[PDB]
Amino acid sequence: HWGYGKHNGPEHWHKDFPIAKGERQSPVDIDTHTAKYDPSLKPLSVSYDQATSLRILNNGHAFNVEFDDSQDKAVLKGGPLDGTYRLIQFHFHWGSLDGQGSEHTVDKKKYAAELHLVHWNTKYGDFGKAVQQPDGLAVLGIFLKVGSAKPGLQKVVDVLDSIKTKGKSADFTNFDPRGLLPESLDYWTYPGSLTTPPLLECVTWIVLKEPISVSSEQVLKFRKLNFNGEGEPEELMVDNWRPAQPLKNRQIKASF
Ligand SMILES: NS(=O)(=O)c1cc2c(s1)S(=O)(=O)N(Cc1cccs1)C[C@@H]2O
Ligand SMILES: [Hg+2]
Ligand SMILES: [Zn+2]
Repeated sequence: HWGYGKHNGPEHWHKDFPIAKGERQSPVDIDTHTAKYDPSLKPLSVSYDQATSLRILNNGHAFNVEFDDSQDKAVLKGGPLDGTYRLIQFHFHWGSLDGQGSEHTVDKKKYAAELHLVHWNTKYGDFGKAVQQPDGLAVLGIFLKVGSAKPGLQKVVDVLDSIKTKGKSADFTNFDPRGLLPESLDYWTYPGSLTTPPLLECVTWIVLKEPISVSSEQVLKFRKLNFNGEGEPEELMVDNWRPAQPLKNRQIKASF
């Protein structure tokens, strides 16, 4: 079924998920000159102090770190949002080379990877109900550039070896997501969708201005993952990103 290869890649998704051609699809190019500064946007409130991570899983398209979302432990509020959004998982999209891998681009600049911390609106009771709503999810996206190593990232990198293939998971408790944030919380925001099937248009996207840098040996580890399951032919998990979709009459507001 879907994936990122020539035969089942982004350009084929519309056949099974017609919403791929919809009106608020993601990712988009952020054009910094056309984004409107909106001084009514409140500051973001990232409360990741009580975060409880549980495990890391290679799901065949990325690896996800799942968090216990049964109580308001790690939440996002403020910014463009109304209400409390709970952290449920985070994952990355990366490239086969350092010049590609982000999903969102800024003035057409692609970064080496992009981190998505996925939150759902607690108003709706569970994640499944939240993906039925136009303001059901908020994903915080952070660009990664290659430079110095990110200390907070290394714990994830050291575990990727035990989850090499599709369907492996490993326990991964006590990871603190705060070590993945940039210094500044300045952002662009716009209404959008999930960037992988089922491509539902449930998401308020918050994309931070400031990228974090990771080393080349750290992103190199990402690239060793496999799309396939154990015993299947090896396909390296690289380039698991969707190209920018048309903005078609949405405006990207900026908090700065
Ligand atoms: N790339 S991205 O940030 O826009 C996201 C992709 C996926 C996300 S967020 S999800 O965890 O919410 N989930 C979506 C759903 C699961 C069940 C019903 S819909 C898995 C998706 O692959
Ligand atoms: Hg929706
Ligand atoms: Zn994503």
